[PDB]
Amino acid sequence: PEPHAVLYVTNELSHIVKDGFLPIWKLTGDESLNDLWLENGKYATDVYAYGDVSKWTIRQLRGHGFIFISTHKNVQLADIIKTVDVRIPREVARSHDMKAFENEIGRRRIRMRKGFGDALRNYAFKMAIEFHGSEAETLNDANPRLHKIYGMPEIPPLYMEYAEIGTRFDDEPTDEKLVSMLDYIVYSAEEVHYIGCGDLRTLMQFKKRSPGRFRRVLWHVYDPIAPECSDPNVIVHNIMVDSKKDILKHMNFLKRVERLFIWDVSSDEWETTRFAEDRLGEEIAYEMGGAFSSALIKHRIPNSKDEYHCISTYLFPQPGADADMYELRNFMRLRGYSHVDRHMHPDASVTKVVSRDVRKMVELYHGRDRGRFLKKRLFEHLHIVRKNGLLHESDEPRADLFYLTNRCNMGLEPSIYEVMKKSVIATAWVGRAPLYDYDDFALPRSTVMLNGSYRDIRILDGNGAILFLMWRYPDIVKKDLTYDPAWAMNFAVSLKEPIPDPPVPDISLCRFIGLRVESSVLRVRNPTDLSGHLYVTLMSGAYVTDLFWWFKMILDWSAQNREQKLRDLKRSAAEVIEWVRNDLIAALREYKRKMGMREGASIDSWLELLRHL
Ligand SMILES: Nc1ncnc2c1ncn2[C@@H]1O[C@H](CSCC[C@H](N)C(=O)O)[C@@H](O)[C@H]1O
Ligand SMILES: Nc1ncnc2c1ncn2[C@@H]1O[C@H](CSCC[C@H](N)C(=O)O)[C@@H](O)[C@H]1O
Ligand SMILES: Nc1nc2[nH]cnc2c(=O)[nH]1
Ligand SMILES: Nc1nc2[nH]cnc2c(=O)[nH]1
Repeated sequence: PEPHAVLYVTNELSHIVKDGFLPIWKLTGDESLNDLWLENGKYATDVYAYGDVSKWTIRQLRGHGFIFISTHKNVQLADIIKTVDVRIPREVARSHDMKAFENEIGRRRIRMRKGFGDALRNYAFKMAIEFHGSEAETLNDANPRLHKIYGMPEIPPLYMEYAEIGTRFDDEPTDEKLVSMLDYIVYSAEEVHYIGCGDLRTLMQFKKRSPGRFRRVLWHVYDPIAPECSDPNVIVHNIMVDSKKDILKHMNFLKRVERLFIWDVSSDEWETTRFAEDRLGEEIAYEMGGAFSSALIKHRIPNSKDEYHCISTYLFPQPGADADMYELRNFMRLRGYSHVDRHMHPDASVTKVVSRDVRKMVELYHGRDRGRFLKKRLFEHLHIVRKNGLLHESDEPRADLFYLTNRCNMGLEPSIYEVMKKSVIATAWVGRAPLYDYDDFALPRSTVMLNGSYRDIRILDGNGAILFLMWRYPDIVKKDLTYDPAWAMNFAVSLKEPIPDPPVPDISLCRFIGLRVESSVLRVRNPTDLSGHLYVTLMSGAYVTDLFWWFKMILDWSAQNREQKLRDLKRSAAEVIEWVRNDLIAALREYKRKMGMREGASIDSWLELLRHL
């Protein structure tokens, strides 16, 4: 709604800014701490800034909403040599185009969102087993042998029983069909038996594009014309496969493994031949259910037969395949050890298939300019347990990133807050701006604050949350992190992190940029200073900070003694940007008196906490 970034530019760039429409802030070395706070608070949109910032720390500037823009690689702060957030190209300078400049900021700004989400997700991989609302981004960074990845991803085009097709979706080009094949099927299997591997160029391109999951897999590759492979995890068989026996002998049963069976067999007047090969791969796989978690079989659609049968779980289109390529892939979910619970996918069984509807699929989804989003969706569908986060009761520590306040969850605040009470890390959208390429509804900030904060649950806005993690987990979230503080501030974040001790007033907790303007805006619009501070912060709907920690910092810490309290700030490795019980309860009473029903509990909860503690 109101959070803004300070778009800071270096000197060589400063002149272009002056001729724009956003406001301009000229510093000037000194600037005391309080100067910045009262100056920055005057601005209600994003603002440009230039001049000397070198005596300020990164976290101080981030608490202000600073984004660093320059032609140069970095800027010298008081703390670190900070990597430039937005690097303005030479040609962009220079032609002095104010529009191209701003579009440069904006594009790089959209790219920085990933940095914000990734920092939160990395903390979550360190602290959680369960992941809800997941998609390819989570799978990609997950240890499939430890993490459990759940979600409700957009289901791809499939075929069973049954039938549905389309509807059609817009799509983009991707990798060549056969490496794309490995792309969506390879995720949790430790061992792959690949029959009909060919010349291995396909496998070697997978190694090149995906070093990680290639290396973690043991590859048994079968083909009479297969060349040598000096890769230690590629065991090469020049055997022609006609029975399960050819595969059983290259297995170690005395050790537990998830195995995947991949069949791409084809040969050199008709091709009832091609049919008996596809059927064979399926049959071999079915016989070997119990040893294999899953199978992917080559599936060419016959020309003569209008209907026919096969052994399948799903049949789907192939990403990167040609428009005229009348071939699908047969996914078979089997029994056999697996790091992913795929029980929701029906056991592979005998399936009737009408050529015509399987003919449409090709025509709807294939094409050398299609496949990118198909590939994504196949990947997510095969490898994520379909579960509704709000309805799932868990035994393991869980993470709940970027899904709660998706529009599909509208009007389900109770169960949303129920997640935020127990999640290790959860996010909720609170942004009120009107607010593009993002389809979430906003939770009222004051409600979040009042419901979210517990002894064990830390509740902060996105930027606060990051600054907290910078401070508490220095190599989970580095100081040098490129991210957009305004963006971060569209989210509330809850953390399973104990109140700090001493309960110091760190930036993560206390920024309150714009508070003075907000009190005036409250008074000229809806009228009724430590008590006024609380009443304004809540009533403004502009802030998300942690009440529990804040109440702890106010009473237990602050008086105190100026000297012996910084000291406990030093020490705490904490910084700031600013240098009673009956007052706080007066604020809360005034707040609930201005709005009952629409809140609050909770409120009474904090009220009956302050008058006891
Ligand atoms: N109530 C709910 N339960 C389970 N999944 C949900 C959900 N509401 C939305 N989702 C799903 O969550 C996904 C949001 S994309 C979020 C990606 C991921 N959590 C991350 O860290 O970036 C979408 O696939 C959406 O379908
Ligand atoms: N019974 C069988 N067992 C293993 N491979 C077989 C086979 N019958 C035919 N083949 C092999 O199957 C291959 C099909 S070419 C398949 C393309 C290959 N997977 C690639 O990506 O390059 C042929 O090279 C042929 O040698
Ligand atoms: N900040 C942010 N990061 C992401 N990474 C993946 N998705 C998102 C998102 O929606 N927001
Ligand atoms: N198949 C596949 N699709 C993706 N889309 C985004 N990441 C991936 C991936 O790792 N594999």
